[PDB]
Amino acid sequence: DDDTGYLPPSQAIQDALKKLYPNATAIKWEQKGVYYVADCQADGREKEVWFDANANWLMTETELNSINNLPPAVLTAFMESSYNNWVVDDVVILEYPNEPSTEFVVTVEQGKKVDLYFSEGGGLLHEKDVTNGDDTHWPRV
Repeated sequence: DDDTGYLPPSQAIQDALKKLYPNATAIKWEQKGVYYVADCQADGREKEVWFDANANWLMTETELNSINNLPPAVLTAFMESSYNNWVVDDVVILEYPNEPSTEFVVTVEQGKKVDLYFSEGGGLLHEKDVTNGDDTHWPRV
């Protein structure tokens, strides 16, 4: 909005989204720091698609409904983990232009809140405490 001096994205950024995600609909844009973020629906899922000022794609976050939307190796890894008993608060996919190019993030709580980052093959890449402050996901660069 006018209150934060929002400027709409350049046509190049908009075109970059259309190329990456031709099926994207319900597109709304926002500025965050040095990024533009498209909140949209694509391929049946809610997504947030991040671009830099050069109209280069840096990350997509996709909302998943539950652990049952995780691929087999990832669901298995979660259910084998020390956190298998914890309450699940959210499940998302993070995709990036560099490796590891896909992370599945399961947010669990048992007093403390923890984001569990899994590789596609079911390996635990990160356990990040998100009990306080920013529990949101930003690009790597």
